[PDB]
Amino acid sequence: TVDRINGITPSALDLIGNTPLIALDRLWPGPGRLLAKCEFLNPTASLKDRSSYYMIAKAKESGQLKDGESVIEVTSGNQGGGIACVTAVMGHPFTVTMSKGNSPQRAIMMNALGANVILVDQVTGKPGNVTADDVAAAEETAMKIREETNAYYVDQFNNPTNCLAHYETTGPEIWRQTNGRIDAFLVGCGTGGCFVGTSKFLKEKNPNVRCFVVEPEDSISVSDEEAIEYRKLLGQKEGLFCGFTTGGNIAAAIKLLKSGQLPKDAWVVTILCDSGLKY
Amino acid sequence: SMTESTVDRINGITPSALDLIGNTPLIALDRLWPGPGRLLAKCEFLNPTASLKDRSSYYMIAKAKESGQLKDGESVIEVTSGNQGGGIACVTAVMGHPFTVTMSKGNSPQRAIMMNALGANVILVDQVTGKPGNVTADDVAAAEETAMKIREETNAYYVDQFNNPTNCLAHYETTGPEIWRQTNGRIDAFLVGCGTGGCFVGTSKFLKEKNPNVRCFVVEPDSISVSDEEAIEYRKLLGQKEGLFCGFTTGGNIAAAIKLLKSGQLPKDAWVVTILCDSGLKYP
Ligand SMILES: *Cc1c(COP(=O)(O)O)cnc(C)c1O
Ligand SMILES: *Cc1c(COP(=O)(O)O)cnc(C)c1O
Repeated sequence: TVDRINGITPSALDLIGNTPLIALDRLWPGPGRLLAKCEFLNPTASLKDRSSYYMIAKAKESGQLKDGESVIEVTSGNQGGGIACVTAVMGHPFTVTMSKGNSPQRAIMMNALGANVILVDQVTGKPGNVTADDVAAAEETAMKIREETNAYYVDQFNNPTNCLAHYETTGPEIWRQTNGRIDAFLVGCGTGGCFVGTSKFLKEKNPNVRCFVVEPEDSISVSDEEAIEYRKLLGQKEGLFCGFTTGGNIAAAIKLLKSGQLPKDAWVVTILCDSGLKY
Repeated sequence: SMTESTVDRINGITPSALDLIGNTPLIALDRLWPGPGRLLAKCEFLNPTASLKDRSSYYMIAKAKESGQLKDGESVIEVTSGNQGGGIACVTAVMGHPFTVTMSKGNSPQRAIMMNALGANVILVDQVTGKPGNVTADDVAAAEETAMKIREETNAYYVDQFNNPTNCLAHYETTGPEIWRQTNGRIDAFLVGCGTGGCFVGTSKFLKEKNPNVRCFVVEPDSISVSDEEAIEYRKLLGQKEGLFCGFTTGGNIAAAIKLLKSGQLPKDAWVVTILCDSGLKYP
C-alpha cells in the first residue's frame, strides 16, 4: 500500500523492488524490443536487496532469527551490502567475513551500513587475487564466530527463500509491467535465485516464454570482451552505468534478438543487476 | 517531461533514463529520528546517475533544445569534474548529443569514470599552479580555456551551469512540488546545502508559495552550520540506522536537520524535510 511517487516511503525496506522496467529502444531500435529491470535502483544499488530482504524477513517469520539477534554471512559482493541494509533497518547486528585479498573498496558500503567487516588473512592468494582457499578461510572464520555467538547464518547459496524473492516480486513485476507481452527472459546465475525464481513465475503465466541462463566464459554464452563492449554501449546509448554482469546480460539479449529463434516482434526482458559505481 | 509525464514507473514501462529523473522517494528517517516530530528526505541518490544533478542537467539540456540554442544531434561542452558532468552525460547520451568535458589533471581519475562510461569525451588539462589532489583557481581557468578553444572549432553548446537560470527552475518545478505532494502539505522546515544554490533557491521558493510559514535553512560548513566531524558522524548514522549510504554533503544535511529538530526552535511535532543528495559510492 506504499505510494513511492505521491506519498511517504516508510523505510529503505520500501525502496526494495518495484524497480522500473526500462525500454532500451536506443540501444536496440527494432525489430522487437529489449527491456530491462533497473535493479541498480534498489537502496544498495543491486538486485541483492530482494534476496537479502527475503532471507532476513523469512528467518524472522519462522522464529529462527529473534528480535535484535545477530546475523553472519561470508561475502565480498552485493549480498553483503543488501544484508547490511536490511539488518540496519530491522535492528540486527550484522557480521561479514571476507578475504583480506579483496579490494578495500568491497567493504566500504557494507561498513557504512553498520556491518562488522572481518578481514581474514589470505591462505594461498595475493592482494587482488582471492583464491578458493582464501574464501574457505573466510567461511571457517564465519562458522567459528557463528558457533561462538549463535548468530543466524544467512547461507545465501543454500537458502530456499533466495529464489522465493524473485518468484514473488521480480517475476510478478515483469508480468505486470509488460502487461503479459514477453517472449523471453534471460539473466546470469550467481546463487541462481533471480533466474530460478523469475523464470518459474513467468513460465506459470506463459509456458511459451523462453528463459535463458547467461553463461560467462537454454543458455547464451558471453565473453568478458562482449560484457565490456555492451556495458559501454548501454552507457553511450541509454545513459545507464551498470556492472560487468549487466554488460553480459545485454550482449546475450542482443544475440538472442538477432538469432531469429523468437518471433520478429519479440519483447525480450533482462536485468540491469547493479551500478557500475560498485566497481 | 518530469512535470507533464503519464509514465507509470511502478506498473508500466519506463521509456528512457530521462523518465528515471525526479519523482524520487520521500523517505521517513523514523529510526534515525524516533520523534518527537519527523525527519524526511528526498532520495536524490535514486536518480539514474545517483545524484540530484540529473534534475538540473535535464532542465539545462531540454531548455537549450526548446529555445533553439541546441539543435538535433549538435554537440555540448562543459567544464566539470562533478555530479553535474555525470548528469549532463546521461541526458546527452539518451538525447543523442555528442558531449565533451574538460577537467584538470589535478582531479582524481575516479571523477571521470561515470562521465566516460556514459559516453562523455573527457579532455584532461595540465595543472598550471596546483599538484595532484589540489586543483587551484588557475588549474580550473586552464580547463575553461581548453573548452573555449574546442568550442571555437566545434560550435558546441556551452552548458555554463553557474550562469544558467534553468538550474534553479528545475527545483522550483520538480523538487518543491514533489515534496509538497508527498507530505500532503505537511512541512514546517526545509533545509539543504548550497553549491550552485539551485536546489535551495528553487525548492524554498515553491514551498513558501504553498506555505508562507515554512522555515527554510541553508546548511553551511536563516542558516545552520555543521563541522566536518558532524557531517561524517551523521553520514555513518544514516547508514547504520536507515541502511542508506550517501555522500558527505548528505551527512551535513542530516546533522543540520537533527540539530534543528533538537534546538526547540520549531514546534515539538514539526516535520523537517532535507535531501539525500547522492550515493556514498561516488566517493573513495
Ligand atoms: C547476485 C548477482 C547476480 C546474480 O544473481 P543471483 O540471483 O545470485 O543468481 C548477477 N549480477 C550481480 C552484479 C550480482 O550481484
Ligand atoms: C551540487 C551538489 C549539491 C548542491 O546543489 P546545488 O543545487 O548545486 O546548490 C549538494 N550535494 C551534492 C552531492 C552535489 O553534487
